[PDB]
Amino acid sequence: AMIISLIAALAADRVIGMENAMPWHLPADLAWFKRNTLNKPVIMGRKTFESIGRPLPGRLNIVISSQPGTDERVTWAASIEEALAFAGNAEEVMVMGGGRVYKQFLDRANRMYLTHIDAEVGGDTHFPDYEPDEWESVFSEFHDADEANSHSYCFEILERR
Repeated sequence: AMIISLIAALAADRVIGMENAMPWHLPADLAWFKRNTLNKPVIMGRKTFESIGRPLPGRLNIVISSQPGTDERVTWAASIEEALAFAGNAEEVMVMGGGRVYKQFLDRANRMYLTHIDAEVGGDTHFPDYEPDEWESVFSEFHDADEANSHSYCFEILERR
């Protein structure tokens, strides 16, 4: 039963365009989990792939697009169903935007990694509405702005309940 994880950085409910390929700010006490994520396929929309400018190394990159693929290094899919099929028997898949992609995956998703960075400027897309009764905040950690953290943020893991 595949873990299907939405990963997004948010300013209120607006999706933030992150410089890092993976849109999270991971707390120090979860840094270990980063090692676990390295082999997990990533699924993203065409514009998100364009913004990164190359594949995330060492893992399957799946890009959803209605247009012909422009990079042999990644796998091109025309729908979220095809994208999941390409993920095969991966234990977990990371879905990383944009807004439309999150909305389309929401029903099938069963985990979210949300980085709430309120002081930043969100982009022109909103993260989809989700039902609070369906989702449990299982882990939440706030860090204040300081000399090593330019923005205060809260990293949250939600799982379906």
